[PDB]
Amino acid sequence: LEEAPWPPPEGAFVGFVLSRKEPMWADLLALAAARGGRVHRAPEPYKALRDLKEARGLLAKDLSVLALREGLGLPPGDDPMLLAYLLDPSNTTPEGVARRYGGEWTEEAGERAALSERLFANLWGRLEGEERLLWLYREVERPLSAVLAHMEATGVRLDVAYLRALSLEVAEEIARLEAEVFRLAGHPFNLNSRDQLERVLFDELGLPAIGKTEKTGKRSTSAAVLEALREAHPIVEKILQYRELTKLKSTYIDPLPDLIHPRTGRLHTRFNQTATATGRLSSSDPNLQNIPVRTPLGQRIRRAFIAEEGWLLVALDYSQIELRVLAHLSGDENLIRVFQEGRDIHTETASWMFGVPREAVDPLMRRAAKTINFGVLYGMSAHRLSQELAIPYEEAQAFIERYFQSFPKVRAWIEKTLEEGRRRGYVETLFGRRRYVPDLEARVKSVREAAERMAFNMPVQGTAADLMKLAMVKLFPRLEEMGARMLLQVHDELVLEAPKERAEAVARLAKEVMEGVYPLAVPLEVEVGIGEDWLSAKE
DNA sequence: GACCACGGCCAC
DNA sequence: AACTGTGGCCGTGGTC
Ligand SMILES: Nc1ncnc2c1c(C#CCNC(=O)COCCO)cn2[C@H]1C[C@H](O)[C@@H](COP(=O)(O)OP(=O)(O)OP(=O)(O)O)O1
Ligand SMILES: [Mg+2]
Ligand SMILES: [Mg+2]
Ligand SMILES: [Mn+2]
Repeated sequence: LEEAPWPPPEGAFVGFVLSRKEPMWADLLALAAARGGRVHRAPEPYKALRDLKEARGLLAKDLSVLALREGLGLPPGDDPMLLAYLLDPSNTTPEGVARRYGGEWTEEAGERAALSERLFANLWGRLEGEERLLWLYREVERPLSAVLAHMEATGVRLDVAYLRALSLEVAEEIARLEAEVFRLAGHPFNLNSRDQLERVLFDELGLPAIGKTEKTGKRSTSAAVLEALREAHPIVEKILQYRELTKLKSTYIDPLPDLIHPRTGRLHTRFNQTATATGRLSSSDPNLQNIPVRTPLGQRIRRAFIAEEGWLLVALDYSQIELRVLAHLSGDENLIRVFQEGRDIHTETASWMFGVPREAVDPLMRRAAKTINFGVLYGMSAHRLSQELAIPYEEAQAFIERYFQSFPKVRAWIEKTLEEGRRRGYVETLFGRRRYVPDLEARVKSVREAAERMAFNMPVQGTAADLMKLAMVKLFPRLEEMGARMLLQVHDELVLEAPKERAEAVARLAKEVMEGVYPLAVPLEVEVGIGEDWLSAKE
């Protein structure tokens, strides 16, 4: 292109180079812009940001986050990645997109600006006529990128000293467990090495091997295997407690305090918008979509996520979301009725599983029902179900027969979805988000049946993900007008931060927005809670 | 140091 | 184990 001087005319496509992938931690090494056959390279990239009215180009949200970090309101606009991601959600990285639609992703801001321009022209062209995908782009993904940029730049407060103290406590408990494991093994070894543990359990000790690993065919030491060996030897019980504690310590307790941002004093994740095959978001660096909650220790970790002084956290979580979506997508009269009568299937399966009435179901029991209810729905085998619930085989088969007869039109929808996917090569959500599944006609059974379970899962999970994204787009402006903040999204959950005096009003309004985002044949119920910490806010 | 595959495991 | 699905991060063991 013809190199022209900075600044660029309005509407130009930006290219930028970061010192590291995390925009909140990155140094802006270079900045450029392309438009009208010209390329504009900025002398000083930081001051050159102030000249742009919009981040338009590849990975636009990342540059918008860095601008917010510097106190600049530079919103993200068009991004070829979002167009490619809607065309085919396997388009997840700029390296692939560039190769597939006419360019090369280099490490130079100018070339990245020119690439953004060329890729947008070609991808925008491939989308004309795909009115449903364009609707998703204009009404969901492009507006959503702006919401996510603000979430990423805002961050969440964390009780550092609390986790620091917790680490020392867990460390002492880990030493007690590993000391008994070594004694029981007769000698010490690296208990973190599953290869070394394999020998101790199955070679030195006489324990039987329950299963093999996928890629290398070693004797597995997974929780499901150790759980099956729980009575075969006392050492097994302690290895499971050792695994729980080292998992939480090495993944959450120790790394998270070291990630507080020096300017903000808060913890900043990244919400990746083109990372999943179903339309869900993902979270990384750090992932805040898998903070513990199951075990008592996991709850102590979740308590570390707190509200700023004078504020409160507001947590909103859709009820039985993918089951409600299934009712709407399938049209099953019976399942619709279940939610019109305010029934809760997780609680019901839980009572069934545990031989305990609804009133006596605790939060932990209900969680176990989710694996069952969603396991069965998405193709779980009778054999495994029997093994998970520790009950005979015929009983497990009976649960699955009862499950689907209760809602006959589900299997009809599954079959229509698969037949539709074989003819067109893709399945779609309620809004037209597509996932290509070419293995539906594979002539290897395992490969084909795997494709089938991914295929008919995507419309359900992806529709729920669509609803949440749309709700986030509608809610964000209402929160700014109330002086509240959107902090985290966990698939079907939102965590907000609100001034104490407006916390209750924010909770009400956020609940209404999420429930009336897009009415279905069943009502969307949202559970909401308020508290000083994340755990308190979901009760 | 930077990768990588793998087994394993946290969440939805 | 996996013959529910969607993710990302850990330590180990290995290569460069
Ligand atoms: N196992 C799954 N397989 C496939 N899909 C799944 C799950 C799963 C789970 C789980 C917990 N168990 C484990 O992680 C394993 O450990 C077992 C050891 O015992 C969630 N989803 C999907 C569908 C769901 O509607 C959506 C949001 O989730 P989530 O707000 O919590 O539920 P929900 O909205 O329905 O229900 P509530 O809000 O509580 O009303 O995510
Ligand atoms: Mg949830
Ligand atoms: Mg892996
Ligand atoms: Mn939910």
